[PDB]
Amino acid sequence: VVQGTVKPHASFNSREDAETLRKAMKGIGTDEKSITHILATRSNAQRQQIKTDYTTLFGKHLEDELKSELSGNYEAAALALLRKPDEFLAEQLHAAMKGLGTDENALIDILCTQSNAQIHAIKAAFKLLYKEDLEKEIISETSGNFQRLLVSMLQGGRKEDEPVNAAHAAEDAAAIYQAGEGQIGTDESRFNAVLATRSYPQLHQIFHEYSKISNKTILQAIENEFSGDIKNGLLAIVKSVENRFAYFAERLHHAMKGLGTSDKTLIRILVSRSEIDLANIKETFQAMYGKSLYEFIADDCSGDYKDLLLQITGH
Amino acid sequence: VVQGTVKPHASFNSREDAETLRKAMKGIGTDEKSITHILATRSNAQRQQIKTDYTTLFGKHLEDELKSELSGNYEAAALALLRKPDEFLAEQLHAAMKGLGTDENALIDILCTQSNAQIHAIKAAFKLLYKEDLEKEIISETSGNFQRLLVSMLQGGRKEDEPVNAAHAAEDAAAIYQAGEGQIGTDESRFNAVLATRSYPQLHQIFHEYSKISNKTILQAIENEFSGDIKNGLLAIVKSVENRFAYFAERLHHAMKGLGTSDKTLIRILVSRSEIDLANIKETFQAMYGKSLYEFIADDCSGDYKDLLLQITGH
Amino acid sequence: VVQGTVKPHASFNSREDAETLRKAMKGIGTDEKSITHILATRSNAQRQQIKTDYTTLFGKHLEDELKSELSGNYEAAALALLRKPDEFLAEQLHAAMKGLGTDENALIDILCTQSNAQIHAIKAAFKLLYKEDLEKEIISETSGNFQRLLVSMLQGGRKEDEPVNAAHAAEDAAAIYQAGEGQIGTDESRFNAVLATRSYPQLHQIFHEYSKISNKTILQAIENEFSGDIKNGLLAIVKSVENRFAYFAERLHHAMKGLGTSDKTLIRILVSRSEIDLANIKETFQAMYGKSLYEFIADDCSGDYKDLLLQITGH
Amino acid sequence: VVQGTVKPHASFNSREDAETLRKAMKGIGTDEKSITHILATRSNAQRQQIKTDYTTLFGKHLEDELKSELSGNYEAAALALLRKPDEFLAEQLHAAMKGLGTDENALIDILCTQSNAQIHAIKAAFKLLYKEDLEKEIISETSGNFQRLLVSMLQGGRKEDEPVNAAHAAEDAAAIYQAGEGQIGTDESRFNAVLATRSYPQLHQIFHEYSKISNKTILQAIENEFSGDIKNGLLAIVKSVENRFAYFAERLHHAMKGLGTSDKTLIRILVSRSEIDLANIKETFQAMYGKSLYEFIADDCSGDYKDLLLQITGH
Amino acid sequence: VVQGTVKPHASFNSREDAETLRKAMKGIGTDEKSITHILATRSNAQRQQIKTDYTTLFGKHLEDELKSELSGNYEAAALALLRKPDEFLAEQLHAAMKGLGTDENALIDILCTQSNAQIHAIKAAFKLLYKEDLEKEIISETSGNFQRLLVSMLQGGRKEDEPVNAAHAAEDAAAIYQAGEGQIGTDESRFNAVLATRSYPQLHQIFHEYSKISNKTILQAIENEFSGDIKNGLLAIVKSVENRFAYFAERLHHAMKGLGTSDKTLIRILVSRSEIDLANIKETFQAMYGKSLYEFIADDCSGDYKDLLLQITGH
Amino acid sequence: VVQGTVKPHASFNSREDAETLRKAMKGIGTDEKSITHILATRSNAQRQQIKTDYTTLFGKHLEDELKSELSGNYEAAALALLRKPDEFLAEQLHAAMKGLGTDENALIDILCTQSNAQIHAIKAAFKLLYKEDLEKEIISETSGNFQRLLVSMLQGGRKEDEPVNAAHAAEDAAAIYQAGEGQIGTDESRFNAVLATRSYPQLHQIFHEYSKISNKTILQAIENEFSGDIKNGLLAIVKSVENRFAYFAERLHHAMKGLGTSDKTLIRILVSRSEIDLANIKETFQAMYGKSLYEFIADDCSGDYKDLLLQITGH
Ligand SMILES: [Ca+2]
Ligand SMILES: [Ca+2]
Ligand SMILES: [Ca+2]
Ligand SMILES: [Ca+2]
Ligand SMILES: [Ca+2]
Ligand SMILES: [Ca+2]
Ligand SMILES: [Ca+2]
Ligand SMILES: [Ca+2]
Ligand SMILES: [Ca+2]
Ligand SMILES: [Ca+2]
Ligand SMILES: [Ca+2]
Ligand SMILES: [Ca+2]
Ligand SMILES: [Ca+2]
Ligand SMILES: [Ca+2]
Ligand SMILES: [Ca+2]
Ligand SMILES: [Ca+2]
Ligand SMILES: [Ca+2]
Ligand SMILES: [Ca+2]
Ligand SMILES: [Ca+2]
Ligand SMILES: [Ca+2]
Ligand SMILES: [Ca+2]
Ligand SMILES: [Ca+2]
Ligand SMILES: [Ca+2]
Ligand SMILES: [Ca+2]
Repeated sequence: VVQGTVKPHASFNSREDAETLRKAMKGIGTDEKSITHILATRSNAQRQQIKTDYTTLFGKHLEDELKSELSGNYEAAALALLRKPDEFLAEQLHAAMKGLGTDENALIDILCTQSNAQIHAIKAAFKLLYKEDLEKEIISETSGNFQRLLVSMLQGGRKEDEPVNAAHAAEDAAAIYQAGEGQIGTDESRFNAVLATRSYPQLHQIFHEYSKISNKTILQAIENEFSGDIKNGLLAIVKSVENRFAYFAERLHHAMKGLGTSDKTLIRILVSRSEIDLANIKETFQAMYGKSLYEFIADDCSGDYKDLLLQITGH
Repeated sequence: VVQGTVKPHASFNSREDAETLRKAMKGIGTDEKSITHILATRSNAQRQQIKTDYTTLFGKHLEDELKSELSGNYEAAALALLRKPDEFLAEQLHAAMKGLGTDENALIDILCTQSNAQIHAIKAAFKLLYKEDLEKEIISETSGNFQRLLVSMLQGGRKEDEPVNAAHAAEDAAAIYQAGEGQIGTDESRFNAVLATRSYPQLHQIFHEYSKISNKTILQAIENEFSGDIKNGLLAIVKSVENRFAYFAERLHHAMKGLGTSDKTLIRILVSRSEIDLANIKETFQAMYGKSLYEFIADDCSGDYKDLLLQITGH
Repeated sequence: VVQGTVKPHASFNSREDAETLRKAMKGIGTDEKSITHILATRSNAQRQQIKTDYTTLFGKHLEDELKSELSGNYEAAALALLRKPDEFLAEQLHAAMKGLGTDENALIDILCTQSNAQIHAIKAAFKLLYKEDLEKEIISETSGNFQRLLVSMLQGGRKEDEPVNAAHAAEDAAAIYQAGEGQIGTDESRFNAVLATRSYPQLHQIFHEYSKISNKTILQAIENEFSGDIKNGLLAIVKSVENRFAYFAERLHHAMKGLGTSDKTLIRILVSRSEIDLANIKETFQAMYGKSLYEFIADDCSGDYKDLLLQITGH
Repeated sequence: VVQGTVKPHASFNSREDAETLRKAMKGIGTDEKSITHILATRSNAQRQQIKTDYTTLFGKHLEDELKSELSGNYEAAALALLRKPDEFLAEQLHAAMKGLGTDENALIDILCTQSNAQIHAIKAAFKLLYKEDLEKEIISETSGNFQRLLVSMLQGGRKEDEPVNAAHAAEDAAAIYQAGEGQIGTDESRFNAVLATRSYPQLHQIFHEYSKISNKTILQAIENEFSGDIKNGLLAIVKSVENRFAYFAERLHHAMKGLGTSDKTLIRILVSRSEIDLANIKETFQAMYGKSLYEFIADDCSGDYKDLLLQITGH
Repeated sequence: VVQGTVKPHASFNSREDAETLRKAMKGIGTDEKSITHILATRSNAQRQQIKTDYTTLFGKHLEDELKSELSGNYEAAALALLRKPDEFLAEQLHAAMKGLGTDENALIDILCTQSNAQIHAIKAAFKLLYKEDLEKEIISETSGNFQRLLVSMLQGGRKEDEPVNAAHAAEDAAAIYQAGEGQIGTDESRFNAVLATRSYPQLHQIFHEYSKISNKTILQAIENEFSGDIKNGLLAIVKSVENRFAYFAERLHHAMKGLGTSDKTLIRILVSRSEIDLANIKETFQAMYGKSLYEFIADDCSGDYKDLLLQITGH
Repeated sequence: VVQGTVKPHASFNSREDAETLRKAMKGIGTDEKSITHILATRSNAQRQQIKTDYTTLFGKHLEDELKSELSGNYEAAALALLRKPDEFLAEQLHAAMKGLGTDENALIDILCTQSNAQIHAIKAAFKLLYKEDLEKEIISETSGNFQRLLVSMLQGGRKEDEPVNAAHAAEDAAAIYQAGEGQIGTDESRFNAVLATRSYPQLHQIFHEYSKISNKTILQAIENEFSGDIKNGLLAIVKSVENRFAYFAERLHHAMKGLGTSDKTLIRILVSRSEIDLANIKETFQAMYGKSLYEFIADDCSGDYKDLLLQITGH
């Protein structure tokens, strides 16, 4: 079964939890252990009900309160947990795009791994938060082959109900072959077109047909025929169709690798997947990497930052 | 029974009414007695149907036609009567905030005396008429304890289905006591939090428990522990819980007291409550004040302004 | 039966059609015969499915690809066929109003010949496309009696469910008579008022009553009492009530008259009536004018423009 | 000499005056006598320097502080006195137009009595404050002959350097005569045209030429040929050309007449002419009305409101 | 000498002219002969003074009055002549871009034949009229090589003070040769780079160096190496450097060729060059075409449209 | 002397540098060594000249070209170097406030260390880039004492021309003493008010008077009477007045401390002070820290990022 690590607190009362957070912040200092405990043990919908009771009881929004009480990564991870899911991704896209430079990788994690219905919700929430239109913003901040793949992803046009038909999986696998390996350059239109429109079941069957004609896997073929941003965008889709839990277990491992941490990725994957398949992502992490995801966080992170994260994650 | 003073015209024809109003304004002069009569004897829903036939028969809006034929308080009262009810309060709020100064008292009349579903409607009609967000605009034009009470009010978060439970009514009455009378200062958070979230039946029970532990009523305690705008904000909620008809009979009485009139209060309350509980507000007014509301208006107001008001109100 | 000239392609595949249009523009040149054929033999809803698949396969919009491959009227007509129908009218309006001058005649064709629900959709699509409000925009770009008829039109307030009542048809016929013929001036309010509010069935009955009291038809009386823009605005309503097909067969004939063509009218009527009643407009054209519609276009137009138009029209 | 009643404080220090206001609001209560004293004995440019130092010393704007400490008419007058002069009128216009109704009379006081240069500054300050265009807003909120008079005033196109030429003063006086008195109706275009473009010296000479061809004055001729808003509009210009001080002495007298006060007018004229010609408006008031301006305000107004107003006006 | 065909009316009075136009439109009908006369015999700056007096005398804008009195091409030409010159061109770009399709040719006439300082003004007038940014809009409505040449044009970065240096003219001519003729493809960056940055004196020198190394002129080389929009974009710059008057005499000739007229071009070139170099364009027309520009218009055009146009042009 | 580490390239040609950057990116790969070289050895105004020529030569902006060729921290440091100086800071503010959380420290680095003139430019560049108002944005994203210190900073109201007057330096040092050390609480208004308004020379004199009355330095008293955000806000002003170069040397040292780097601080301070006083900040770094700033970067950083940063810094 695919499930996340956060489950709704049983015998929840938003009034009482709003009043416990007010008490945790009252006076000088803050009781972070209380804040961490409430946020990390209520589901996102319960956190949204705590938030309406806090503003009705107190006249101030819980968000504004935390930004004055908290700092740095604990503030960011806490604040992430109160964002309605769709909005959080909508906001993470914004951050990737409108800074100095681009988090190319944040855009791939969010647009390339998504269903049609999720793309339609991330597009809506961005419009609502930012008044601008995301495809118009993606087209302003990206160019070339990469831009084109993210414009495809924003349409929500995959033929998700297309059935596995092996004669066609074979026609497409051959088509991709001629585009890549079968010629000197690469016709990128054919990579983008097939990986953007075919259902995920039908894409699986293509990948298998491709290994019977070629002596490289489709991953190897993209890895050789493509460079940079579009190479990582197209491999994200291949990894999503083959095994989504491994894609994120990978992206998480890389956040924690070497010196320091890429907390931005860490907060983003842990928080977004927490109520969808963070349980599965954890078993795939362990199997691929030796250590547990818990152990990994426990070593790379510190303070309350580390605690909040380790209570979302669980052992 | 709680009822207003304006009941829908039986055998109403908006085409014929639209035609009458054009005839009452044609030429030099205006036939005010005819405008007064159609506007005051039609319910607001009928006046909205008159409004659509006027613009489709004559290609100009009835409002624009009135602003030319009328002046001063008769124009203001006549135009008040044509506004959709939600829009009229959203518009009164705009006028209280975005002038020279603040009509602190219009903002309390509209936000502190409302149910969750009416707050939600006044908020939406505002965003529609003004493109801005009311909670954002109240936060720009107010400060401190009063701003927080109006931010609580705009959430629509009262637990209106909360049942009378005496043990709790008793625990909150005790908590309000310590926050006020039982200490030198005043913890205002406690006052704001209890009056803003409990249901009105549970609040009634609290006020009763408070008098058994204090020798003062909750109104006296507020009157003493608080000043200015928040003192008035908080007593509007207590007065709405105990007797809403008396709150408004009071506010009307003060509009008409002394020299001149506060027509802005007078038009706003008469017109908003005309199809809700103006009958009951009229009986409480006489009971509290000696004179009838009819008689009060007849003395303080003049011309056609006086007649339009006296026809909405009735004897 | 009333029916247009374009019927949905049976065994339609949007993925394959998108692919064929990419193949038709690939390289230097364009294969216009291929574009003409896909556009002219798919219904507008099928063209919208081809659009979503083109953008998901290729990551560029079919519109942007045609603007670069095509030019002049073939670009205009091809692009007109791809617009969602409501949008295409909201766009036409924009073009009439906001240039050097006014295409007075576009505004009448679109606003004066429409049902309540169609007026409400054109109004919506305009607000969506252009963020401004259409009635605010028609009031900025028109004045006087004309402005007033087009504001009436924009209210969607015709009493479409008004039943044929001869006694009343007779009272209004007589009212229009006094306003016009029965007096030196013209009371325009009465011509506007009756033509804007009465159902089309009840209007038919009035035109009949009018010929029994007058020796002139309502057309001749409008033709004489009125000038210019409003004279053409009021005759568009009468012609729509008596015979809509003839209104357009007329408009079309005039587009193709003399030296050159008014392609802007030609593309607009052909394309908006193609799936509603272009077949009926074509019979009425022949009947009124001797030659066929097909024959007329075939003579006044050229290139691929002419072929596209001839395929949408049929023989 | 023409001069106002408010002169710059000699040995002014904005830092000290900012600190004195902070001390007058500190704590419970407010020391209104101290706020009245600084605001009323500092010229408007000194008040703006007090405003910058308050916000740099305490990090809150002075305005926000006074809205919390003050109420009603004292809040409104104290806040009027802190507005930059051009912004105060741009705001007074906004208030006259976008409420329930129109203060027809505020609009004429501001737009009909002004020079080209002032109109151009009220226009600019409005667009700044409100992002909208004043002419576009006057055209939305007014109709007909009055709207045209107000659009004329907003152009800033009076030929102010036009010299007195009696042959033409005579030609125009005659033209005005034929437009009005010399015919049954009124050609308003001629009244509008000559009163809006000719210089004020040349206009004076015209009024004189008129009385030699008519037995009525131009005032009487306007008074009879015109009604309502445009009659008051055109009389404002005539009284501004003949005697501007008397125009305001009149409007002030009427603000204070009868029961109550029209404080809105009262604050508006006293505060806007305080540094221009409130000295002269005061002599003309006494001379026309018997009592002093000071004496009038002292009877019609109360509290601290009356004190502020009595310090701006002087004896 | 380079000069236009409209010269400022000597003994011009804007008040008297504004009055003459009101008289021309008063009543039923319009006196087009009078409007044609004032418009065509006043310079553009005088027309802007007539425009302010008309609005200050009558309270309505001249433009709005002409849209109600006029129709079709006379309305368009008479309104073109009242537009401030910069605005006219910003408005023409808007009309080329934001309709159904693109007038690719309007964009090249305006952007590819301009100085740095004129581009800078057309950019400014667009942002002013439209609130949007012209480069942003040109990037939305165009793609590819063409887009890139128009984004170059909009920078205003031509090195206008660069001096004729034959060694470099020779070096660039050589560079263009290799880009084009000297290879199978075309490196377009090299054509775009040299024709967009070098001064017009230097460019002339290059064209001359080019003919000594090639056997084709740079025109023939562009004509062969390029296609469509970019081919005409690049040839507009070469024809502006060699002879601007011939570029427009050609554009004008094609507006009038065949059946009908392209009035849109005809009004646009005649009105924009009328005070710059229409007299030169007229001598080049005759020289190149046989007939006079006057005689051409006289045959292709009609009504008052034809007259207005023949007055602007002269014999 | 106070000077930065980047000096204008002598014999600079923007056309040739723009061509060099095109060649460095052409094809697959990028020649980062060339890009680093031009960006790091041209002053910012020279970089703006390169930018205009790149877009006029190639029709695409240099920023868009780098985002596609670069990645990570080299992208951000390269793009940082191309921003107009005022825009860069206005962009840094935006990134500090509008993400998940607040970079409290970037806001103090920027707003608390600036002159009046600099604050006024950051305010303008923000409004321009972001259409919003910075003060309004700081007031949205910050609360309490901190917000008030940053609102004071945004006023540009420091009396920079205030002269050192020992009697007053002593009066204020004693006021700060009673506000802090001389009482249990802290009156923060007094710390805010003296630090925000007095000139930097007068402030130095105050700090000296304070140590004669107290036994602790003003830094120790702030360190003890204050907490968090406002403690760091007030200490940045005290460090700015005493020694600006040490404030930054301190901030840089902390960016590079421990595991990882805070690149965002590193790029921000290196880039902003490069042409102002990076030479002095480097001497103060060595003196305070043992190692050179060069040596520090060279250890904490890698790749091309490290090279770019080491070339802007110098040895
Ligand atoms: Ca705390
Ligand atoms: Ca914080
Ligand atoms: Ca290959
Ligand atoms: Ca690590
Ligand atoms: Ca009337
Ligand atoms: Ca009115
Ligand atoms: Ca107490
Ligand atoms: Ca009274
Ligand atoms: Ca092609
Ligand atoms: Ca095209
Ligand atoms: Ca008649
Ligand atoms: Ca024809
Ligand atoms: Ca106080
Ligand atoms: Ca107040
Ligand atoms: Ca008369
Ligand atoms: Ca009075
Ligand atoms: Ca006319
Ligand atoms: Ca027209
Ligand atoms: Ca070639
Ligand atoms: Ca022709
Ligand atoms: Ca490259
Ligand atoms: Ca990148
Ligand atoms: Ca202390
Ligand atoms: Ca480090």
